[PDB]
Amino acid sequence: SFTMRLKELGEFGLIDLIKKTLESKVIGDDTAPVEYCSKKLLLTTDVLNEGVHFLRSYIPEAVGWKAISVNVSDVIANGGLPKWALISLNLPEDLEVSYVERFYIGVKRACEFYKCEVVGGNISKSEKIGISVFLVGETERFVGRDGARLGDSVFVSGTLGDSRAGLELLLMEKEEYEPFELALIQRHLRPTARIDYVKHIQKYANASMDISDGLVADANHLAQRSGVKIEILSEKLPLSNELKMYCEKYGKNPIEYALFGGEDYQLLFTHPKERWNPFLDMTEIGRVEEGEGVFVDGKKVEPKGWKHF
Amino acid sequence: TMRLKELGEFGLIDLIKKTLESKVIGDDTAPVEYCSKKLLLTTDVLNEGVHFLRSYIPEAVGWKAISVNVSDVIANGGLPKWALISLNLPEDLEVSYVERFYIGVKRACEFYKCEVVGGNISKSEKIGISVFLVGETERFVGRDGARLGDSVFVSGTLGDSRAGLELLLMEKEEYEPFELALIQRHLRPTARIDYVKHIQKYANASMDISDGLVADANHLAQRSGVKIEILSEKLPLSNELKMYCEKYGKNPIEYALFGGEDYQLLFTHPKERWNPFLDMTEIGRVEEGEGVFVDGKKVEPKGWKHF
Ligand SMILES: Nc1ncnc2c1ncn2[C@@H]1O[C@H](COP(=O)(O)OP(=O)(O)CP(=O)(O)O)[C@@H](O)[C@H]1O
Ligand SMILES: Nc1ncnc2c1ncn2[C@@H]1O[C@H](COP(=O)(O)OP(=O)(O)CP(=O)(O)O)[C@@H](O)[C@H]1O
Ligand SMILES: Cc1ncc(C[n+]2csc(CCOP(=O)(O)O)c2C)c(N)n1
Ligand SMILES: Cc1ncc(C[n+]2csc(CCOP(=O)(O)O)c2C)c(N)n1
Ligand SMILES: [Mg+2]
Ligand SMILES: [Mg+2]
Ligand SMILES: [Mg+2]
Ligand SMILES: [Mg+2]
Ligand SMILES: [Mg+2]
Ligand SMILES: [Mg+2]
Ligand SMILES: [Mg+2]
Ligand SMILES: [Mg+2]
Ligand SMILES: [Mg+2]
Ligand SMILES: [Mg+2]
Repeated sequence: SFTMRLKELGEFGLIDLIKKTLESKVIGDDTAPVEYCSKKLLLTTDVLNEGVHFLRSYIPEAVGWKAISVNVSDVIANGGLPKWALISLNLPEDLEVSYVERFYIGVKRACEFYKCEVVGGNISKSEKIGISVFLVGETERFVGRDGARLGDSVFVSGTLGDSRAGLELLLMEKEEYEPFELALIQRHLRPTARIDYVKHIQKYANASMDISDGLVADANHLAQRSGVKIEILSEKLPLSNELKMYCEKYGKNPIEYALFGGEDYQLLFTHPKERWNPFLDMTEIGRVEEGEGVFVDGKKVEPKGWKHF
Repeated sequence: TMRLKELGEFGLIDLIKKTLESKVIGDDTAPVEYCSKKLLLTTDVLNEGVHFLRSYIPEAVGWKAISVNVSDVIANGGLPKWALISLNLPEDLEVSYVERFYIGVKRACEFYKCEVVGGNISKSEKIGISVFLVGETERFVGRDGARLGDSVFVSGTLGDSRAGLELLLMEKEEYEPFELALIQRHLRPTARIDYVKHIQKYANASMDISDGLVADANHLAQRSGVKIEILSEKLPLSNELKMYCEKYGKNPIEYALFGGEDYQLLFTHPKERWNPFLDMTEIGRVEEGEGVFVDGKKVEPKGWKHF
């Protein structure tokens, strides 16, 4: 047999093939805009698979919180507010009910914090834990990742690389972790969607999305969709103290974690610096110019990222 | 230490409802108020080795993915509008499989009149298809409003999907014309979007028969607080089923009451409200308080349980 597999096709070839097979024009952003009653509902889905996004050994509460968060992150990144959610679960017959009870308590906590509601879902048995959450968002103004203008400044929220450091910390399987380390582990396990940026993005963002697979990588989605070149400056990337602590203590380059670190779930949006709002952890990292691709310090850059295939 | 298999499917739903302190959870769709009318939210999953096999024709699976979920929307008087697809795919799955799957999905959407606007992807060891569907209705019809004196109706025929399944599991060299018909009804269910209007106007309670009549009748019985009386001799049996039952020495009634995945509707309303143009069949009547009985006796459900 010589017929092509997904491994050979790659995630981006897969995505393009589905879009083309569906002949859909509404698709390529973090959510799917859909007009309704003059307003625009934002639809999005996300999965967390055991062994792929988390391990059964993790604290279920954190996974339930995260299952909602990463999804709220997509709704927020396009300028919308989370409303209703559905959860589709693949659970092994031998799973502890306490794991599921606790998981949902994490779900409840997140929804109460993001102010959305889990109105239903689905159950099915399976070999391993599968968590698929669907989210419905409401928004006055949709903000894709294609409207970036030239000259615009490139801003990110929070700090980067923390999550990748937290994941490596989790893999060490230590019995005890130092306070700064738990902070990082914290960011990987219970990420928090920047739902506090809705107002801002929805009003002053020309283009926006959330960093989920790594800055450099997702930056390419932005550049491509909009049709510009992304000029990023490493020594302007918001780094974390605990991240620097982890890097000092373990011998790694912080920059390396901020450019190619995943699951940070911060935002990536562009707009005129004249629209900057100092009352938010906003951090300009680069500029939108003519050309194509993403340049870190005026250079190539692989890039590296997550990619399932 | 307590596992999911010991809790049971109803127990797991119960626990989730209580833990989420939810009011909406309870029937086929999730009724949501949004600008005059209500939106209907629902999701269904197809897992490899659980709902289908990798050998099955991929376009049929794509179709079923959409149908099974439309079935829940229709079942509550709504119409399909937007769908999202979350896929778990093994790195070795052939590209043609995903392409053919999306063809069956493409045309399922053209048939039901809904568009797929996005979804998700992830590496995985087994194919997993989680569909999210958003539909809309002018009048939500759940499964708690059955009135005493209402007549109990189902659409099409029952027990076909289970037989089609069994035929597939036999892995015969080749099948008879009728065995292909049954295998088809199992591989390619067809949501009853042609009943939307009848449910929306005249049904008091409604739902689709995904796990089996007797088992799903309970949800309705329990949800409406009534007692559902069913008569086996009134259950609609297709000709292909009778032919299959005859040939393998099986009782058609057993397949009608416990056969799953037929995706027909089960709804109640005054007998007079009966619409002869659609293929509905009265099978029982709504009596007073608790239970689901068949020919007098209170048969114990044998529907498909996940736990
Ligand atoms: N993991 C989950 N999280 C939240 N709600 C869930 C859920 N799994 C199931 N539910 C909800 O519980 C209710 C019903 O389960 P029930 O088994 O009677 O039917 P169903 O509507 O799920 C169709 P089917 O059973 O054929 O897949 C639904 O209203 C659904 O939204
Ligand atoms: N199986 C599938 N079917 C249909 N659309 C899909 C899909 N998998 C992904 N998509 C769609 O393709 C587009 C984007 O993929 P992209 O990888 O850039 O981001 P994402 O929105 O999926 C968020 P993240 O990667 O952080 O989960 C989206 O508009 C999404 O709806
Ligand atoms: C067990 C385990 N191994 C590795 C990682 C790293 N990781 C996995 S998926 C992902 C991006 C997810 O988003 P999406 O699903 O949208 O691709 C990242 C950074 C992890 N979290 N857990
Ligand atoms: C390999 C294999 N073994 C058995 C069956 C039968 N079956 C599985 S799930 C189900 C109900 C599904 O709806 P839900 O997922 O809502 O429970 C039925 C009738 C099958 N299709 N494939
Ligand atoms: Mg994203
Ligand atoms: Mg995802
Ligand atoms: Mg996402
Ligand atoms: Mg990704
Ligand atoms: Mg990406
Ligand atoms: Mg149902
Ligand atoms: Mg289901
Ligand atoms: Mg269903
Ligand atoms: Mg079921
Ligand atoms: Mg059921």
